[PDB]
Amino acid sequence: MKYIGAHVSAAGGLANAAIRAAEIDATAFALFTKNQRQWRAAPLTTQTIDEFKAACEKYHYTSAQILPHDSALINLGHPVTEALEKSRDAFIDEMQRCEQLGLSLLNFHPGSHLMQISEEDCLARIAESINIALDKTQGVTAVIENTAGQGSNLGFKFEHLAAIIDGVEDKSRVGVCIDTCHAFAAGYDLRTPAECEKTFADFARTVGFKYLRGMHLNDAKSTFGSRVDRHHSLGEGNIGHDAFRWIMQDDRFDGIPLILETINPDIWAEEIAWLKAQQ
DNA sequence: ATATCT
DNA sequence: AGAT
DNA sequence: ATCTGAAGTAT
Ligand SMILES: [Zn+2]
Ligand SMILES: [Zn+2]
Ligand SMILES: [Zn+2]
Repeated sequence: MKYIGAHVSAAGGLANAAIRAAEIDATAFALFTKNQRQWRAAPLTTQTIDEFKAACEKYHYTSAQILPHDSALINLGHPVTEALEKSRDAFIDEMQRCEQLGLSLLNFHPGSHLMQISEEDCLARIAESINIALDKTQGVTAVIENTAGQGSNLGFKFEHLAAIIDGVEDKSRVGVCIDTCHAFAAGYDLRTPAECEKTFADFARTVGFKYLRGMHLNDAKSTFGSRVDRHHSLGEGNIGHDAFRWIMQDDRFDGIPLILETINPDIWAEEIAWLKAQQ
């Protein structure tokens, strides 16, 4: 059983995310629990929480089918102490909002070294940030998303993900989400079934599927190994439709949120339908 | 710096 | 991308 | 149709 959806808008209230997901016949969904471009947000109200839970129940979205995404401002590997602490506090709040909403997963990008510290140093800070958040919360798994490798963003190599996991104390609450556009942009080919086999065997050897908690299904406007993060609708990008059919036919991607972050929301219902039909 | 993306 |  | 304000890619 596969859970297929998209990162829908939470405008007007978190419950609206569940409503919008149901509208496109999604069996999974992602969302921001607050403005992704602002540091502070009003505390969740009992009404917002209840309406969200009610909507999730009404449309059959269990926590295993929802993959919230954290703010874009957070840098869990920031080289400057003040900024690192600010990011950590915000991440803790993000995890706590998940707790309050009955969610069990939180997808986030690792962090960036900003050319001020070593890769190893940065990865260590990220692992510690996760350890701190896990010590302050319960029931929420920190899901590390791989990245395209733009600028000083880390997490573009599977080895980075493995290194962070190695530094996390409570292995039961850490995992990863693989974004196909990011992987492709970072140099992991997905243009043919054979390349997909190779790329995921690499993932298996380095990270291990036991840690896979979600997928972001995005084609790529950017090119192979370009290290540029630009999404595209399925089949219209440089990856092509083969990779997505392959993923839908592989049982290793069962029981986790498979999230579209494609650029034309007006065809999400159709993209979801197509993905389902590939199984 | 401006526009746009994630 | 969400609030106003 | 403007803020918010990390990090980054083009221009
Ligand atoms: Zn992401
Ligand atoms: Zn993504
Ligand atoms: Zn992306």
